[PDB]
Amino acid sequence: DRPFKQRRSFADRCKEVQQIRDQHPSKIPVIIERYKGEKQLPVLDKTKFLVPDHVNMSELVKIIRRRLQLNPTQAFFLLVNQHSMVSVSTPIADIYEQEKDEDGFLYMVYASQET
Ligand SMILES: CCc1ccc2[nH]c(C)c(CC(=O)O)c2c1
Ligand SMILES: CCc1ccc2[nH]c(C)c(CC(=O)O)c2c1
Repeated sequence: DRPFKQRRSFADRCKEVQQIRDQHPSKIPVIIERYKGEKQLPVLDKTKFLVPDHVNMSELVKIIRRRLQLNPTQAFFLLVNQHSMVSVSTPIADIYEQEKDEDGFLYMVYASQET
């Protein structure tokens, strides 16, 4: 229920990113959460994803949409720091350094609006 940062301390989140660097070096550590004020979209089964570093952001948008099992009419947006990723056909590795959190995770939010 509670957001990831309310379930793990800063030090623990950093240690998890370090573990992922050692055990899955070619993956980007990603946290994907439903927007707090979201009414239309369901909650994802899981929140922590290890994304192969060559995957395009625009492809991740399509993957998460499929995982939510929506109907074709439902609006869906996947945002990194409030930037919609739908047309970002750039590898996740290339945005990781600039957009990552201080803990080393890359945080994303999904919603039925882009504000
Ligand atoms: C949503 C996470 C994600 C996104 C894109 C991906 N493309 C491939 C080949 C994998 C395999 C894997 O899970 O390592 C993968 C995982
Ligand atoms: C997360 C910041 C960021 C990183 C890479 C990006 N590449 C493109 C085309 C955009 C604009 C957009 O969001 O449409 C963008 C934004």
